[PDB]
Amino acid sequence: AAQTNAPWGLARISSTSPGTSTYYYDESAGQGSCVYVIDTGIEASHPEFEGRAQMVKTYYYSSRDGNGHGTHCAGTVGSRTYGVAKKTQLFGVKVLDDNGSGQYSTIIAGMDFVASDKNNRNCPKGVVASLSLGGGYSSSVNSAAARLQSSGVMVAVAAGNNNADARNYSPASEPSVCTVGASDRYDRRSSFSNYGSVLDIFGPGTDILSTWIGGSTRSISGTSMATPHVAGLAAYLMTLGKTTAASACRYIADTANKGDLSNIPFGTVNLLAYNNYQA
Ligand SMILES: [Ca+2]
Ligand SMILES: [Ca+2]
Ligand SMILES: [Cl-]
Ligand SMILES: [K+]
Ligand SMILES: [K+]
Repeated sequence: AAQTNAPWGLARISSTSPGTSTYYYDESAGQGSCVYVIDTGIEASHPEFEGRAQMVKTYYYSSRDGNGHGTHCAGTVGSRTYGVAKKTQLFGVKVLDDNGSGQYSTIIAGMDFVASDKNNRNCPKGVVASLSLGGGYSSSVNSAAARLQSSGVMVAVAAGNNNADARNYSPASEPSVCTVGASDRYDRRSSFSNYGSVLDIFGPGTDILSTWIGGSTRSISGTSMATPHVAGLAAYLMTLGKTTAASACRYIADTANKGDLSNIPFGTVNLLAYNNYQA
């Protein structure tokens, strides 16, 4: 299938070269997969979600996304126009308040919640979690991410936006999850993107158009925007039978566009998420 005039990031994920605007993907489109977006929540009523999104959990007085960030990440995972996996099921877990903040113990509880909650969902093709959040290093936070991955969930986490070595951030520094750096449309490392040997992959992160709250849309930038491309990619590949939750991060690294990004620091992977789709 072919989506013309797609967001640049979607076109980039299905391309061997920058500078194209059509997104190519197998029509299976992540059908029968699930992706949890652990974030400020998801405006499930947005027309772009088409009934495929819902809130399953909050830690605050509401499950409403009053920020917009979780909606944007979710729209990149699986919205009809702005998503990688256009037919996936989306589950919202509100660990971050409407300011985009959340205590580490709440974030941990959300990740353990998904590890159990997947047992209450229909996801024959596999389960992904997209974690577009971080703070300083915490072994508790890393361990929680490690359990979620261990339980059978493809975990994708933002490297962070400090233009620094992601070893000092969590859950970015957890070796067993998929740590995602950000690139721009000219294949430069995003200026804010974290880096380091703990990075597994890069996705589109700068000027990423997607859903927003109040049923609208906007472009914003961050390793938070790159993470859902990789999460949406994993869901899509799992529907295709190409990989599993334990192996998806490796499979994505293995099948990446290689050596193509500029300003990648020595010692950091030069790998750009790519679906390898032949139309
Ligand atoms: Ca990692
Ligand atoms: Ca890893
Ligand atoms: Cl409110
Ligand atoms: K630096
Ligand atoms: K190359």
